Amino acid sequence: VKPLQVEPPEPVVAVALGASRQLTCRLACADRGASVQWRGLDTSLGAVQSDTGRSVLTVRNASLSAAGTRVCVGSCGGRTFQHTVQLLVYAFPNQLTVSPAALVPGDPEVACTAHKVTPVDPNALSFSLLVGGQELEGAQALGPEVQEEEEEPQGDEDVLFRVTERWRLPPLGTPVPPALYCQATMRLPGLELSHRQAIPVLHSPTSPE
Ligand SMILES: *[C@H]1O[C@H](CO)[C@@H](O)[C@H](O)[C@H]1NC(C)=O
Repeated sequence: VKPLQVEPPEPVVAVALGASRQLTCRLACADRGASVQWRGLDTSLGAVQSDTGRSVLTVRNASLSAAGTRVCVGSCGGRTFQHTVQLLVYAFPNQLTVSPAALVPGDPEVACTAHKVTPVDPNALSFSLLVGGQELEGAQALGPEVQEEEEEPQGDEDVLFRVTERWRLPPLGTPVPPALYCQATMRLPGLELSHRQAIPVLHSPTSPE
């Protein structure tokens, strides 16, 4: 026995903004008084149904308000059990922007900004400058977080973040690569999302042999 179970078990459960997830808390009770309760604050765009798997917590079209700790407490026979789970709501960037859009082997730097993101802290969001399938050696860094304000007519509502990462560029090299790549990776409990965005390297350094 347990005798209180939650499906899924994971202590941390990640859900994409606007998606859905349902947690089923079950209690094996030999007695009459058996009672199950879901708490924390409640919300998410979630609900609670009982008697068809004890009590299921369903988060629908998740919002950032969904995130937070949820607790299922089950009472049975003057005895009480629990299971605590953290809902982690996140938003992977829907666009990646590279400045300059293309790289004449000139030289300066390059910036890559991810749009509409959460979370934005390292350990959960990293950027990479790639040449082929490996990170460009000699590239530096510095990443700024920004908040975005929007809500244009006849549909929806809300606010997220725009993170940019800049890189002072090394010489590059011979033979100049056809393109460099910016990659934004998000690593959450159980998952890893990634976005690779091409940045064309202009085959211009001419003039010699
Ligand atoms: C919940 O909110 C999201 C974004 O604000 C929206 O796309 C979705 O349709 C909403 N769900 C409902 C039932 O309104």
